[PDB]
Amino acid sequence: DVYHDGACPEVKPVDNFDWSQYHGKWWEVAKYPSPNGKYGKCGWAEYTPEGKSVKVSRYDVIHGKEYFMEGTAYPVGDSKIGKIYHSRTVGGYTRKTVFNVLSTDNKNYIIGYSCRYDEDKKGHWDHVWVLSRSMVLTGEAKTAVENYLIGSPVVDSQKLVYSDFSEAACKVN
Ligand SMILES: O=C(O)c1ccccc1-c1c2ccc(=O)cc-2oc2cc(O)ccc12
Repeated sequence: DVYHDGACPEVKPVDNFDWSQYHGKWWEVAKYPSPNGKYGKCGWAEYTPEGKSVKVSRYDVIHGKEYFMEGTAYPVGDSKIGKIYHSRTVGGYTRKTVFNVLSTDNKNYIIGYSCRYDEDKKGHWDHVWVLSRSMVLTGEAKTAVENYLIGSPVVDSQKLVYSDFSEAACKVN
């Protein structure tokens, strides 16, 4: 997540999201950076049914160590509109965050986005992520993704960090 002044932007989620396709493993090929240098060029997400929700298990190798973050996702309203809640509870503290699917073809890629207000300054914290069923995007999908990131007024495509899944980035020790 990245800081910017002002209110979160207006965003239009996709309206033909297919919730059935929200399963298995997806590689995180691009994302914004995070503060305190805490990121990452080797990461992925796995999705599993948990009642009406999906359990979102995210794995990352950052500076030689494994990090794990789990949470539950479920639609805010109609499952076709990609406006969704992520929920994570640790001890007595739950955080619930609306995120948006900004672009998808429901099978090779998902581009997601979330925004939160800085309770301090008049500003906000943004995050963009790009998931892909293949480690490397190619073809139509790569075209659809580059077009979207380039056309989109919401995404700052120069702040994106790209993952290589290289031997060096993915090594734990
Ligand atoms: O997984 C999280 O930590 C998270 C928390 C709040 C909002 C979004 C996410 C979340 C992601 C956060 C960072 C990131 O690099 C990738 C994320 O991917 C998600 C994918 C989901 O389907 C559903 C949720 C996420």
